Amino acid sequence: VVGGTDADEGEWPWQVSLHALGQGHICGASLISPNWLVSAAHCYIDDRGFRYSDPTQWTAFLGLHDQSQRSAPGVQERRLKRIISHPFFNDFTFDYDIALLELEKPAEYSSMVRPICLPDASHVFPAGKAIWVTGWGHTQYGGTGALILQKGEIRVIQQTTCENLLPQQITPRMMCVGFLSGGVDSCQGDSGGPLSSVEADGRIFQAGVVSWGDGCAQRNKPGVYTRLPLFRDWIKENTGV
Ligand SMILES: *SC[C@H](NC(=O)CC[C@H](N)C(=O)O)C(=O)NCC(=O)O
Repeated sequence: VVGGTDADEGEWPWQVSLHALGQGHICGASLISPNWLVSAAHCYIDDRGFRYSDPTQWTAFLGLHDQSQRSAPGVQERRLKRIISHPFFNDFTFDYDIALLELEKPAEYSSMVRPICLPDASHVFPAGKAIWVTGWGHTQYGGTGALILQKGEIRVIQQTTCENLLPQQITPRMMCVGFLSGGVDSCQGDSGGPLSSVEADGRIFQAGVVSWGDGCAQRNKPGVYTRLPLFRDWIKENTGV
């Protein structure tokens, strides 16, 4: 996250860190039930050096604050049983950039570990609404990951404006969130984490999944996120949640 601040300990108890064995933190995810996470499909694609698609290659840390303190009280370590990447994902366009991760043993709910609420299929997160991005990604483009979980406040951008900022790249699964003036944005290593939106009684709902961007925090280049209401039924069908 560029332009953000340190989160308070336990402020985002649905935020999860996904480590690939031997490589440290790669992506984020969100806790949605005792057994399931939501993340981004693009994080789980094999390359010639490493099989990112193989669930046995990963560790999820729940309740984490600081990447240098992964055994702190309240942090839970879990392996993955399965990675379900959306069947329509493609790694060229990044359309359908969403995956479901099945924990190998359930999470234990606590003050540090709590699921995010999922929005119904019909719910609209309106243009202009302030929402939050969180993660351990880079704090400047090309820069370094944060040890401490970061948060940043960003606003939903109108879809036609988003399309025109990133021509021939924005599908209806995507939404731009940020500022035309730049300054606050997601960045490398934030992918897969949740957008958190404060709803009408103060409960937080997941608005989207950190997906991609052109650079980070640049003028006229807000980050791109996968919309969540579109996938509510797909989540139910694949997870029972
Ligand atoms: S909607 C998912 C979360 N709800 C719960 O974990 C219910 C737990 C207890 N029954 C309770 O204390 O009410 C949730 O509300 N997450 C978002 C949030 O803002 O905390």
